[PDB]
Order: sequence, then structure tokens, then C-alpha cells
Amino acid sequence: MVLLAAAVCTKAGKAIVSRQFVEMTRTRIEGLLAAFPKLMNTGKQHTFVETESVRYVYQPMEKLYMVLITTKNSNILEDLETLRLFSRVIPEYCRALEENEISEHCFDLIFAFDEIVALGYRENVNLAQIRTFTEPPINMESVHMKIEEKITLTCGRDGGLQNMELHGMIMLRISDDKFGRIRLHVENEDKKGVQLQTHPNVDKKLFTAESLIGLKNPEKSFPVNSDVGVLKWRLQTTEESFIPLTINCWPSESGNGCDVNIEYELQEDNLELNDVVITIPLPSGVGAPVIGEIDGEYRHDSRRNTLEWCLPVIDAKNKSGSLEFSIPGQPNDFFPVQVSFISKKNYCNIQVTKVTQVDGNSPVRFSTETTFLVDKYEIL
Repeated sequence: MVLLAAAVCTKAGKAIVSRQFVEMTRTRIEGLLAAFPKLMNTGKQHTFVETESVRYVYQPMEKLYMVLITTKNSNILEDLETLRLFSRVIPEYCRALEENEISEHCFDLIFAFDEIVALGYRENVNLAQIRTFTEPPINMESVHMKIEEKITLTCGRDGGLQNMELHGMIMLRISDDKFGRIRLHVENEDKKGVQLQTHPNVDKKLFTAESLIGLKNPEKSFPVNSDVGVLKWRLQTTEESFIPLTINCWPSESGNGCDVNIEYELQEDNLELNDVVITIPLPSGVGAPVIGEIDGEYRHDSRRNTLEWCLPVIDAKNKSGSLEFSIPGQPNDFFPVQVSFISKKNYCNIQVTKVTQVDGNSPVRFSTETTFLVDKYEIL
């Protein structure tokens, strides 16, 4: 509200008809209208006159006052304009102003008042419209980058990629004096899946060729979450991720028994994985297994109904086993084998090409390390 009430008055000493938009001025309406409009609103034949700290705008018609009252105001033109439009609407209802005829068309006038001024804000009306209603240490300066990633895979016996996805972040720990600007350059990523998050203080640079990211690092360790892919993302292992292991499973029906050969393949021979385990499941009518493996230890476990092969570290390697089964029922479909592994590379293929720091002399990138871990890695 800005407009307390819109009121038609008789200077008989009473508000003849009046409108209270929201319950506030009930009885209050009559006393104001009754005292002030009698004196011509205390006017001198001026449309604006203010008395008892209430702005009264008016027009005399006979012994009657058509009155607008406000005690606040948004604009000069507006207060007059609602009164004016009211003055087009009032003779349509009452043939000028006159207390008895005003009284009889309380409903008409009152309805117009609600329509004209709604919650004290001056809407507009017109006679046709009315009708529808009534119808420093920099010697120390060093930087370290750690890329930690987990890869997930589902693959068929055929070696179908199925779905895969890599999750990771690159954490940076930096001891640098001053506030140095750093630019990070990384390889370009694609992702069938989606997710990338950027740390604040990461800026994106647009270059004609190559992509670049720059930022002032927080000191100590923080998730870079740089721009580009980001240094906090879920990339799809599917999108160009390498799966460190591929398992080729050859089950064989020895007849009564079953012979299973499991083939494991690693990436470049030079790289070695650690904490590798292959879980090869077995059928319920187990008998006992005989397993042979060149490297690591392998053990059959009943209960689990799985044969688990563990290898501390592997350039790459394979295992074989023969199973004995009582044969109840018919043949059983195989359940997928899962693997756990650790690799000193990221198989999201994130590479830190270059991180150049400014604001000072060359810092030493003492070390960049990559920890790759298996997520749900399943192959049938």
C-alpha cells in the first residue's frame, strides 16, 4: 500500500462510500473523510492539500468531495491520474456526486475502487471495463601434482567395451613464495559419461589452438579442479580410457569337470601394476579345484564360490585351473569375474603436459605421481 484508501465523501460529515483495500481503515475512513473534506479538504481550491499528516487529493462536486488519500507517494502524476480515471467512472454509476445516489451505488463504486487501485497501487480503469464486473623462501619453491583415479569397467567375454567410466581429481601441493600465476596444460578429454568440477581461482583461456588453463594456486594442497576437463572430474573410462587389464576367459567343458583358463593382459610391459587380484567364480557343485599359476598365489575359496588370484606386482601374467564338479541340473551360466588393481598411471590418460609458474624464477616440479585404482571392474 501507498494509497490508504480511495474514498467518496459527502461533506455532511461522513464518508458516504469508501474502499479499504485490505483491513486497516474501517471506521478510520469515515472520521478522516468527515472532518477534512468539509473544509474543502482544508484546500483553497488546490487539488493537493495535506492535513493531519495525510495527503488528500480531491475534486469538489456539489456538497461532495471525491477524495483520494495517501500518506506516501511514488510519483506526482500518478495520484491525480487514478483520481481522474475515478472521475470518469463515478458519473456512469451516480450522475455526478450526490449523497443519496452515491449511497445507492455503494456496490458499483466500491467495486470500481478495488479494481482501480489494487493493494494501494494505482491500476487503470475505464467505463467499458467496469461493465464485465457488474454484468622469503622461494629457494624452497616446489610443486607436486598427484593424480588419483579410479576406473570402472563392464566388459563381455568377447571383449566388448560395454560401459566404463573413470573418476578422478588432480591434487596439487605447492610450496611457492609470493603469489605466482600458474598455467596448466593437459591433454584434451572426451567423455561419454559426464562430470567436471573446477576449483575457484581457475580461469579459462581461449586460444586458437590448444587449450590452456591458468590460476593462482592456493598454497599447500588443494584440488586443482582446473578448467579444461577440470582437475576434479568423472570422465568416461569409455572416453579414451585405458583399461589396464583385459581379461580373456576361456571356460572349457572337460566333460564331467570344467577347465577354466584365465588370461590377463597389462599395458606396456615396463609398467607394473600392484595389488592385483582376479576373482574367478565357480559353480555351486564345486568338488575341489587344482589351480596353477606362474606368478603370485591363487587359492580356491568355498563359501565365496570363487577362486582368487593375488599378485603383488605384475608386469603382466596368467593363470589356469581345473575344476571338479558333481553335475546336478544342467549347465550353468557364468557370472562375471572382477579384478582389483593399482597402476602407476592414470587410465583417464590425464597427462600433465606442462605447468608453468610465473611471478618468479623456475620452481622445481619435484614430482608428479599417478595413482590409478580399480573401481567396479567386471568382465564376463
